[PDB]
Amino acid sequence: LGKFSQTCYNSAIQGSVLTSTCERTNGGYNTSSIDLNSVIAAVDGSLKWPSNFIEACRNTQLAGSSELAAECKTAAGQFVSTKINLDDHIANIDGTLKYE
Amino acid sequence: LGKFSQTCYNSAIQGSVLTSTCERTNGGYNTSSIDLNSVIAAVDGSLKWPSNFIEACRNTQLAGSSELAAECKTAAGQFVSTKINLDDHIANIDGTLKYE
Ligand code: NA
Ligand code: NA
Ligand code: NA
Ligand code: NA
Repeated sequence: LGKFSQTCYNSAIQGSVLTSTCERTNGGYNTSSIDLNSVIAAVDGSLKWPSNFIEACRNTQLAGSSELAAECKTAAGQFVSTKINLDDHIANIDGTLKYE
Repeated sequence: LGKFSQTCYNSAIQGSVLTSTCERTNGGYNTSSIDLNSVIAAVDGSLKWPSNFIEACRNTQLAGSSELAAECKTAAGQFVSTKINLDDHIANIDGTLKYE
């Protein structure tokens, strides 16, 4: 996976955004950016790649009126029960669900 | 923050997606969805809210050709040095930077 740096140049980071100028298949280049804020996490002082839950969890369900429940895989490899209250961060903003 | 469930109904979870029918300011309702995959993480079997790095880190820089370096806050409250190789997951796809 990855390996952008091998065929890109003029790379820069500002805040959470990576910008680089990269080779196209046909020759020539294109400059683009990617905002990494939501794809890199800071965990106890260490930068980590994301741990999106669907890649580690099964049997997602709504529990009650606001809880997301699932069975998720531990580092040891077993699935354990877990839940999280969606009311912590999901808001009704004038009729539309939004994260805050 | 959050609290959608207080003024929404007919909520459902399928996979990583929450769907609900929520009250608008003017009365009446709107049905919407939100894909939580990238806003909820699975960490060692436990669902957690995101830890986007910019909310915990300072002095982001490009180190060399492909590393993101920063100083990030530990649970204890001190900033420590950390880095992550963007080549792990950022690809040049025909001239455009993409996460994979
Ligand atoms: Na690829
Ligand atoms: Na499943
Ligand atoms: Na709000
Ligand atoms: Na800063």
